[PDB]
Amino acid sequence: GASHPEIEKAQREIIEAFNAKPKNGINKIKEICEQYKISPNEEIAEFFHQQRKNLDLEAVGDYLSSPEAENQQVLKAFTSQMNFNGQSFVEGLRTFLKTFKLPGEAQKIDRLVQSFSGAYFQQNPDVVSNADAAYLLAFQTIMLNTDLHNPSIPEKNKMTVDGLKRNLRGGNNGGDFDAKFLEELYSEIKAKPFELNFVKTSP
Repeated sequence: GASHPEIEKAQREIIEAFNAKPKNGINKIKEICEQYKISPNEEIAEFFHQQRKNLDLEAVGDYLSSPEAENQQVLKAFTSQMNFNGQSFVEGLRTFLKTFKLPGEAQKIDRLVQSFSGAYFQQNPDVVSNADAAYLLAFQTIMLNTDLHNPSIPEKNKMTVDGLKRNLRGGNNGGDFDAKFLEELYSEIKAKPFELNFVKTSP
């Protein structure tokens, strides 16, 4: 996990530029990558991971959740660089979400979750059948995170493990998810809510 030596040498300029105007900092990375013949997508993704403590996290989240082709490719590279193997599905989703200063936009959050589901699958082809299955599990888990912990909701109205299994029926590429796996998932989210940090009034 390291940036190209030239990016590393120009990090200060890239950081100041990114923080004042994201696209400018990105173009600086792209210009150096062109010069040294390297893939900018992975380079930009690596920079986000490496210089996280120095960047405008809201700007990063916004850039990574954007629909543009370049942005989408950076996100793919960014998420694939994370480790989802040897860490439960719930732990993985928790970590992924905690990485961002989430944008207050459903479409943007959805693109991030989609990126996670894709990466989770590639790293755990034995746990879920495909990306779509991982996405359904993520969606369900997120809905669980909110509903199971809402104080104004009578306990008896909350989804039970039994309910979860019925709701995920045939959601693993036509097949089902192992019952014990779902019981484990339910216990994790129920015992430990997700840590979600969303941006303010203007995302």
